[PDB]
Amino acid sequence: ADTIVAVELDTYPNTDIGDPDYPHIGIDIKSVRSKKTAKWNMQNGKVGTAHIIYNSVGKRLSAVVSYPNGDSATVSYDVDLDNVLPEWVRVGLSASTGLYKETNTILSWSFTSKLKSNSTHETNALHFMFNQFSKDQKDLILQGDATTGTDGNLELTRVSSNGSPQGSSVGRALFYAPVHIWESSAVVASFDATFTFLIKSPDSHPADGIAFFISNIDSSIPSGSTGRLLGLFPDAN
Ligand SMILES: CO[C@H]1O[C@H](CO)[C@@H](O)[C@H](O)[C@@H]1O[C@H]1O[C@H](CO)[C@@H](O)[C@H](O)[C@@H]1O
Ligand SMILES: [Ca+2]
Ligand SMILES: [Mn+2]
Repeated sequence: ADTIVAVELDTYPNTDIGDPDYPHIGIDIKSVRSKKTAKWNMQNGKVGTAHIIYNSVGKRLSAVVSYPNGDSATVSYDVDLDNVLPEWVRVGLSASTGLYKETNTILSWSFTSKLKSNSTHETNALHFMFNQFSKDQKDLILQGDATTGTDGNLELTRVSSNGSPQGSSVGRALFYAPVHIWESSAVVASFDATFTFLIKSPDSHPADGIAFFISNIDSSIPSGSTGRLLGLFPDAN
């Protein structure tokens, strides 16, 4: 299977697989069953911002998700990602819907990874920023139902022409270039990601969420990973 590290914005409590009984943000290390969660107020129809931060010094993967009214949720988890991820990864966004649904609209996404080795600024770095997506976004690998639009957005999961999100959808977007996420001689290996998103649902209980994830370079949507598996995992183990 793929190796996945993810920050999930999980809109739908699947309490049978260890979700807390509320929408939550979570840090997922090789399992959809978050190692750490925090209660999250998803604001229907509002634009949220997720920030994900990690560095190999503090070895603490942190995320905050906020809305313009100042509400936010944060989760941090101490983890040495050297021992979790392969040296080379791809980074992406993933989302799903299920029996319940929501738009999983990404309005922007940025990412920075740096490897700072030994001495003065001999550093490798990758940064990308999308504040507008184009219909044919050649530097994104779109998987599943994910599309980019003339509207400038990345719709991770299916949305009708009429703007209605569809159930049973899963989609991801990975940045085209592999990322050298850590390296043995790197004194600091850090990454940061930010994305903004608009989750809107007619459903009184939207589902299923959006994740920022880091995976092996050849990561693909696992079979049967709509709904609670967020397009990240082949099962709920
Ligand atoms: C009730 O459980 C389903 O829906 C929730 C909310 O969307 C998901 O978290 C959960 O994984 C289940 O989704 C599966 O079943 C749905 C139909 O019941 C289907 O639409 C989904 O694609 C998924 O297979
Ligand atoms: Ca869930
Ligand atoms: Mn969860």
